[PDB]
Amino acid sequence: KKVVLGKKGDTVELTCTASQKKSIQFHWKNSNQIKILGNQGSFLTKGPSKLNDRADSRRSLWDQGNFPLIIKNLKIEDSDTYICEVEDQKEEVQLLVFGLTANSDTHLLQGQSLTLTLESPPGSSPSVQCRSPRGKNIQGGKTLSVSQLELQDSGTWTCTVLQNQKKVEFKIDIVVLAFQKASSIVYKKEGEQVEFSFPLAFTVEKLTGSGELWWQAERASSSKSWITFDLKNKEVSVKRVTQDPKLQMGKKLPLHLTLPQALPQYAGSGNLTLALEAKTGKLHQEVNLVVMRATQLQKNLTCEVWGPTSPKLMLSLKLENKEAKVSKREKAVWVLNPEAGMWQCLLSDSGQVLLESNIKVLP
Repeated sequence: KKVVLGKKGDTVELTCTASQKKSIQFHWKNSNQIKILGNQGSFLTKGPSKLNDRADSRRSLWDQGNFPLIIKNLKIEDSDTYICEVEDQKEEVQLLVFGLTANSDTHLLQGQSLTLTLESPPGSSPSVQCRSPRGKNIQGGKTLSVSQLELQDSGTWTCTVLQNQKKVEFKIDIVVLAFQKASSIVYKKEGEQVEFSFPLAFTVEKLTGSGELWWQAERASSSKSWITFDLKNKEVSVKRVTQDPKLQMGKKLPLHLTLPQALPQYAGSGNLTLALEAKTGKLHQEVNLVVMRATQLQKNLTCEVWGPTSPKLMLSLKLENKEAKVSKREKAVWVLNPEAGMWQCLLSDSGQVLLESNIKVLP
């Protein structure tokens, strides 16, 4: 019969009319033959039933035949078969509520799984199709959880509680805090003052955050090299550590890991781990630095690219004027015997020029 679904605490309207359309007697009673609410002229009445003061009917719409049932603050335990005994007939209506919910709530950063458990009348079965704000028609049973949340899954989802030839949609909001970059990469040359940047997405909250950046310098296994920082609102500050190079950091939230001069030994990978709280987790975002050193020995020259280079790239040295004085696939090429010209060292991959470092020859 009439199988209408509802949401917890939401409300729903049970229909009930008939021919004759005039203000006549009517009475809503649940399968337990208890009278939800009834009438006696304009005077609207209710029953002893648990539903009592949360049920209501529209007296205005009464004149036009409707003897509607409005249930406010939907209690899960409202799931029943109500009957609207109007002028010589009975209307059977089963109202099955539901309630989609995530327990892992407040301040979700990356990865940290999301879980969606469901409430439903003891004896009926749902199915949930959680459509994401972007793609993935993730679906499951009385429960379905999103694995490790990746940025783009931030927003407003739309899970659907299917039950019967009826279905009830649900709008849950899920925002993934995180970095706006995976592997940042900077290509510089022996000297060029290096800068790095990893942004977030504003937020407030109390006593909330600090971590540090770790670096794997090329060859220099001499690790444990780092910089530590504490954050609070639009305030950042180095906890301590740095040492080794003169890395300077900002006072302002949009973090700028600064590297005074791009010296050759400062090339390699790095992980900048951020970890705040309320209900913690730890963000990560990769960092990498490459260096190029164009320097003529004596009357003969050479140049080299250190750091995270690809076994797909090429290096080349030419005097600009004419074409390839030496082309190759490695990080330490040489050009013995150069001629006057403002020479260009080139690091790339495929075609688009990565690193370019100019230098002149004398005779």
